[PDB]
Amino acid sequence: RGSHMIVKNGEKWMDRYEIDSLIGKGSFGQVVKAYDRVEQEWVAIKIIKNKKAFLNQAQIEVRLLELMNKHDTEMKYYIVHLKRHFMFRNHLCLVFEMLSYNLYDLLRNTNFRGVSLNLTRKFAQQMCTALLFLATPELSIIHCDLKPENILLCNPKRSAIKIVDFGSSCQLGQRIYQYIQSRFYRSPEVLLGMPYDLAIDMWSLGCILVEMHTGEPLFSGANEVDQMNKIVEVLGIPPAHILDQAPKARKFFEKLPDGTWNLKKTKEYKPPGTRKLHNILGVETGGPGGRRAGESGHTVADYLKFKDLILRMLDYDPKTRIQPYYALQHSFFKK
Ligand SMILES: CCCCc1nc2ccc(-c3cc(N)nc(N)c3)nc2n1CCCC
Ligand SMILES: [Cl-]
Repeated sequence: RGSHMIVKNGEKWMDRYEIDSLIGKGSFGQVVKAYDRVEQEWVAIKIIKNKKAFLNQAQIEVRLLELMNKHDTEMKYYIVHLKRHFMFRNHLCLVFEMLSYNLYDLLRNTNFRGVSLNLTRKFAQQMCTALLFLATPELSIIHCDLKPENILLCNPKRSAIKIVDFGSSCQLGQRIYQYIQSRFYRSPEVLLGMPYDLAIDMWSLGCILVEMHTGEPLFSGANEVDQMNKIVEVLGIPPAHILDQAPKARKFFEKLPDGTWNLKKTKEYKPPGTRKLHNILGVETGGPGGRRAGESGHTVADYLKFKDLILRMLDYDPKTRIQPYYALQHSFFKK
């Protein structure tokens, strides 16, 4: 009775999996920790709800994960490994390798004061390599839900990360879901109802990397109008050539007699472009809240390279927004 599978700690499925506990829940269903007796290892089992819409998303996730696993690059190891899938008690079950804390858990463990720029750079370098993998023409996968929660440590005392959850994903040119991206990480082009490509994931990554170092969301909107207003505080009014083509431009902006755009009033924001990323990152003032003052690996030069890469990932124009190959060549990553 209901969407969920009933799970009692202690049960053993198909005399292969011993169920230990429920790690977590989500929109899609349940994740349980279990021991795979034939592979001799812990696995995370994603149990999809018995409902057409969740079954359908999971069936795309299986196809995209099996497509990615076919590739013979080392870059594929930045994406969670789907061991197996099977039907059991009327639920699609996806058997994953067992990973560790998500990046949101990391932030919580720092009490939301942020991780070091040194660890930020290691996460950024791996995420740019994962996005470069996804942009493989034969893949051309848009994750569509990048957020700190969907990026997991492989092991709790190492820097190595992987991306999870391709439930909302599509391939270049597809339009499947009415709304896409988690609101804090949602690109201007999705807010504006414009066509979206792999650049929307680069937008999400920019936002994620700032949060990981400051401890707080860059753009914490409570609704789409609040989201776009918080973006404008930092980045200014979007270019006219974008707003002139945007189906939902008039949800956030008004075009003036001159042909200049500015913000609609809502019916309490800093003037456009005056909440500088330079001051959010504390480039010249000791990093976020001054907390990194003196500390090694937190110099003005380091911060300027970080700021400059983030602003290339947060370009309003998805045609000119930095692409994964060029992001990897950035001075921020030089040894
Ligand atoms: C030790 C604590 C558990 C670590 C872990 N290993 C995981 C492996 C895969 C997935 C996962 C994969 C996909 N494609 N979609 C979702 N939604 C979750 N999730 C994992 N998790 C997180 C637990 C889920 C709350
Ligand atoms: Cl709204």
